[PDB]
Amino acid sequence: KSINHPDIENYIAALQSDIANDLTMHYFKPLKNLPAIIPQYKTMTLNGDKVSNGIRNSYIESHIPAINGLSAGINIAMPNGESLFSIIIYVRRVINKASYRFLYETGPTIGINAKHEEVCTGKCPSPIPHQDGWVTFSKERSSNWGCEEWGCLAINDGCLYGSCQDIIRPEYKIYKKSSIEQKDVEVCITMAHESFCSTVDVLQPLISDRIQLDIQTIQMDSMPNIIAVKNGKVYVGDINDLGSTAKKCGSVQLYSEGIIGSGTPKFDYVCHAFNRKDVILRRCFDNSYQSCLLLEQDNTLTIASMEVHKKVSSVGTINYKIMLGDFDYNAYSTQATVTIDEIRCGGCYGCPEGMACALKLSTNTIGSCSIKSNCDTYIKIIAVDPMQSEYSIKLNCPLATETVSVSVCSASAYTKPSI
Amino acid sequence: KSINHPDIENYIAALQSDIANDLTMHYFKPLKNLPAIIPQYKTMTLNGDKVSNGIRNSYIESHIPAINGLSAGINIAMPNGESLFSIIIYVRRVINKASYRFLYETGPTIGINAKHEEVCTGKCPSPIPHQDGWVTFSKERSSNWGCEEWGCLAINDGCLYGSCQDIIRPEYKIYKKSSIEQKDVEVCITMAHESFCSTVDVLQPLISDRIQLDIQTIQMDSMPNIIAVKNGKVYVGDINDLGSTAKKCGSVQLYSEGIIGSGTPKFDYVCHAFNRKDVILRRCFDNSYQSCLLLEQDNTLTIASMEVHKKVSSVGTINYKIMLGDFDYNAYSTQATVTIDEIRCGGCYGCPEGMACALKLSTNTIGSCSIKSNCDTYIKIIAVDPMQSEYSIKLNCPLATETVSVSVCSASAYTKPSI
Amino acid sequence: KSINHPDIENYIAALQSDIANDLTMHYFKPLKNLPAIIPQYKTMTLNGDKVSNGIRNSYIESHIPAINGLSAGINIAMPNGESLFSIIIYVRRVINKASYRFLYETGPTIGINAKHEEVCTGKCPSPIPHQDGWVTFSKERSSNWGCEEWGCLAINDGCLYGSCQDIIRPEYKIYKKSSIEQKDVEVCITMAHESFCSTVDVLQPLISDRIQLDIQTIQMDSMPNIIAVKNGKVYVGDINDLGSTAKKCGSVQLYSEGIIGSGTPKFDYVCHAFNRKDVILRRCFDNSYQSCLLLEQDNTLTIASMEVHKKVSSVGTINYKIMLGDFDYNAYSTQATVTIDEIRCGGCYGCPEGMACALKLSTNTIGSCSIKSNCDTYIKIIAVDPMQSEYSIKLNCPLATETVSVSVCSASAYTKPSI
Ligand SMILES: [Cl-]
Ligand SMILES: [Cl-]
Ligand SMILES: [Cl-]
Ligand SMILES: [Cl-]
Ligand SMILES: [Cl-]
Ligand SMILES: [Cl-]
Ligand SMILES: [Cl-]
Ligand SMILES: [Cl-]
Ligand SMILES: [Cl-]
Ligand SMILES: [Cl-]
Ligand SMILES: [Cl-]
Ligand SMILES: [Cl-]
Ligand SMILES: [K+]
Ligand SMILES: [K+]
Ligand SMILES: [K+]
Ligand code: NA
Ligand code: NA
Ligand code: NA
Ligand code: NA
Ligand code: NA
Ligand code: NA
Ligand code: NA
Ligand code: NA
Ligand code: NA
Ligand code: NA
Ligand code: NA
Ligand code: NA
Repeated sequence: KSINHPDIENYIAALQSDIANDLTMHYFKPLKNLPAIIPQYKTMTLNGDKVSNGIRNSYIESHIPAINGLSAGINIAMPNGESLFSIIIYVRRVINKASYRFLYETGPTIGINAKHEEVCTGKCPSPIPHQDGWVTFSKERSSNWGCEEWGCLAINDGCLYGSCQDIIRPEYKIYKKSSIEQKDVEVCITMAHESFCSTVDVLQPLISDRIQLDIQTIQMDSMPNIIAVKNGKVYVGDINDLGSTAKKCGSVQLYSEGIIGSGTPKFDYVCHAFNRKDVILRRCFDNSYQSCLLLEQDNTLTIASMEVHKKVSSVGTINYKIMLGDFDYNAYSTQATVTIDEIRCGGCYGCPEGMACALKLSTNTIGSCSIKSNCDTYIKIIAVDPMQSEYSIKLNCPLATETVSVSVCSASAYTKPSI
Repeated sequence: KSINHPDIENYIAALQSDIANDLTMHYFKPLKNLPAIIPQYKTMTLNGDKVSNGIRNSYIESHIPAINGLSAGINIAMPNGESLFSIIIYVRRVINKASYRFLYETGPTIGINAKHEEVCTGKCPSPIPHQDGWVTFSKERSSNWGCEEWGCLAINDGCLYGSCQDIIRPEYKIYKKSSIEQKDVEVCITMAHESFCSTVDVLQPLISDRIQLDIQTIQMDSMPNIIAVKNGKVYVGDINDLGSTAKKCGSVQLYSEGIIGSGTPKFDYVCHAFNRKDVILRRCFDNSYQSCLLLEQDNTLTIASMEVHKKVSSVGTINYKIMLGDFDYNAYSTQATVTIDEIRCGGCYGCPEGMACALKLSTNTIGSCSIKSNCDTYIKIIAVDPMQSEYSIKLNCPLATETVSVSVCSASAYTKPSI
Repeated sequence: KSINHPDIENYIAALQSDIANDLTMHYFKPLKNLPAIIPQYKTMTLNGDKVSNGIRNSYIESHIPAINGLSAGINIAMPNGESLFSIIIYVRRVINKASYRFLYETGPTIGINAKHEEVCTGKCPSPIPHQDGWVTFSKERSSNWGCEEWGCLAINDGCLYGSCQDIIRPEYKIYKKSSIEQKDVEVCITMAHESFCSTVDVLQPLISDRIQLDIQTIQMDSMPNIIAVKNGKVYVGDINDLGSTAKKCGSVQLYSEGIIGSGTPKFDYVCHAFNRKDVILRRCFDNSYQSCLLLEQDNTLTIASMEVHKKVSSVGTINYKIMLGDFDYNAYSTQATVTIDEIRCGGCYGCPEGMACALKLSTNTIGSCSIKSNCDTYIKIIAVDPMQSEYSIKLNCPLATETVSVSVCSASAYTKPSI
């Protein structure tokens, strides 16, 4: 009837338009057609106000963990009056990430490249001649009766020497962290069928007229210094840096300029009465590739591409304050509806991959859930997503385990492990 | 006289009963007969209210570090009126923990299991025969005049070969972390002779009608990946993972399926004119057990049982809000009364155990104290407990140290180190 | 005219005097003649009050990251009235630090100290005689025709043995962490030409009548366990602990009591018909010093002196509350004016030092800036200081890089790398 006295519909439309325009003018990005976002988180709130002339301007302040997928609800209502609409504070993305650089490939030794010579008289040359990266071997006093090349009559004299380098079958690629790690956090104001989002970092709070948000955090040091990569999966553990040949994964290293390895060749020889000796070479470098096979896959790490991303729980706290005018505000939340539609587990006890479980999950909302098991877990919370159905986790189950149980939010499921 | 006009006694009894019932109905656990809890912590508070009809409903909000043993006091008073009672927010437990799994035992080499054979003619067999886990050794051309088994006349021919594996005396057990680490935090509402407690984690704030609490935190990565255990004590440092034989602690590994070691045996032999050669074996594997002796004990780690617990300082912040009705609220605290009843220190400078001190402490309260020394310390704060009298700490004191001084809260003590 | 009705000048002087006296009486330290401090940080604020009789006493509460150099502004104004003065909350210092202790020196092998003997008859002695820390070598059956010392006629008998220890040229000094690490945080109340400062730690908030501050934090584990030091610079990576001789940096260790190394000497000998054999010794220990050359310098670490300091981003949150009486309060900030006056970069891609850049920066304020680059960086924020003009950073630039770009706060600069 009148713009003086608006009905509830146009009053709410006006308020949401005002918020949207404020956020957009302060560089929040509008996102549309997002999946369902039904807030799980509610904590205490602080409510306050100031009056200008005779008009009360009230606010609500609260905070939410900087946890991927988590959101909190605020209901907006007329003073001592009816509910109008909801504002959701939604932590749309939390990940840690760092750059990595390629160091070398490794794998088992499958052959030896070798060179050798012998001399009838004189002592072994100093040094033993060799290519860079090749290790040497030699024996003095190699000329003797019954053990002569053709035409040599020297006794307890001469030399047999050479050099060698392993040949490997490449199986793992090894990378080193080549940046500081950093948090990547995006937070959204979610209103009915529209969201307004922005990355947030610790030096620059998000400021609009009605809504302010900031992250409080602490520098993290969560990501591994060296990793090994096989078949798109990230392994961590006892891994040599480039140039180190300690007896652990990656003691033989194939990279752009050649191969690196060390060790004392297993070198001997067999005699002939009037022919060159045969070199018996049973090992060149030491190679501890079997250590690579025992590296543990870290399911929290994924290759983004080099760039690695780590799934993490909380990276801090998002504070927020909402001041719309003369309103009442209250927090709300709802437990998510999650079902574990299926669960398959296979693996073993004390093993590198432990007990690997594939879950199919249904959820009515983007959110974050507690994950529990009768086994030990390698995450405490898992982000759930209507647009993703398949989730995988790694478990550490005792040898005395006949059923694996897993719960996500309030959902439970069990399976007998697939051996 | 009247339930309309209650005296102070029954008014306070009613309010504390109302709180207790609220907390219990919202799944807080009632604890009784706890030791003295006299709060040490006070910071700024936020005070606020709303009136419904004509009744004011006021609150106080504040926060306290998630630190084991720490507590904060809130005094409840009539508006512009007398004090009624106190509510204490008490951080009853903070620890980090993770599961571990057994990898192997190690210790010094005390003998060699060995096998050997010789052949009169021919070259060394390929491969040298051996059991799994045994390393091999061989020498070609072992038959010669003056150096023959009975009936052999071969010259610069034949072979002497064998295999070996160390025997160790087990001294340390080595474990690997086999779960994510997690915080274990319990917080209590402490009123006169009754406490109401609950574990708290980051996804689920503690909600009752009158009192809300939450923890804000960040994922931690505080606990070691590999440890060595001797006599109930946890050591950390240069420790091989299972299957790695780098020259550091644990290069020889005794586990369920056998022993793991590597190296080039120190193998030679002595001749007889018409009898088998004697094998001289001065070393089989390399063994770097002396590195285990230099591992540092980490006094913050304890075996719970595998499960390890770590003592830590802050793991985050506990926020809390209290809204009882029409009251005034103010924070309070009191310095703890701590005495160092005795102190004994023994050790040395640059040593694995450093300077080890046993303290006997008295305290009038569960609490958390700053610990200081003229030496370097391995903790900055220590939890104090009326039910525990003995405390031990590790110090790093310079060679130029003749008296060790230590303070805990306001208490001081000194001793000459016991060498 | 009257002390009843003060002008604005003496009213502001009175209020600032009252604050200064309060802070000083509560053990804040007065600092004078500090560089310009113009606050960059503003987030949401909470405003509140209580009236006593008829006098309103109002407050403002907010928080600021515990970040070195950062500050936040609060403007103090008459109620519905004019601005009076400003209070700045200034995080004057944030660093992490720990003590370290000297382990050993290492560098390349440049010679071998050796001893040897031979015997005409008998087998090699058990053990081979040697000094502590020397490795042994021996060969049985060393006496033969054509290969005898003067007067020996033994055949396939006798022994040649000895011991050896590397000589190195010292290049790096290796230290181990010998304390817990700790935060060192100082915060100031900054008013016109005077600041009031105090260290703050998590157990003890800073309390005065008008202003309270606290730090909320979490235990950090940011600093390396072992480091290598060369020319005042700190290197981190694959570094042996004292007594460990794995094939990585520091496998040969010179310390107070001697040298530590391990390995199988490359030992052989040459014959004479009637003179002692010549010992050919081509290597004693294994030495993996070339690994030290590939260690990465960590520019966030500096030697304070042993004591090491680490530059870090946020270590937590500083909360603060200001209550002066009947005032209005509002937050404010200003973007810093920073210029990159020059930038020089030199280095290479995949290299230990990466791409090293020296910057000359101008700034109108102590502050904290975001640092960005087209290359990868090893810090995300950098503290800027009017009293410091030279800043250096390390970059990880791809082989496909022809111009290095760097921004600090809003300033940008680029250079072609100096190769
Ligand atoms: Cl050589
Ligand atoms: Cl940070
Ligand atoms: Cl190693
Ligand atoms: Cl997982
Ligand atoms: Cl073989
Ligand atoms: Cl002969
Ligand atoms: Cl967390
Ligand atoms: Cl090694
Ligand atoms: Cl300790
Ligand atoms: Cl020996
Ligand atoms: Cl802490
Ligand atoms: Cl840097
Ligand atoms: K002959
Ligand atoms: K003969
Ligand atoms: K002869
Ligand atoms: Na912008
Ligand atoms: Na709702
Ligand atoms: Na012959
Ligand atoms: Na010929
Ligand atoms: Na429950
Ligand atoms: Na009291
Ligand atoms: Na004979
Ligand atoms: Na016989
Ligand atoms: Na004092
Ligand atoms: Na101003
Ligand atoms: Na001769
Ligand atoms: Na002579």
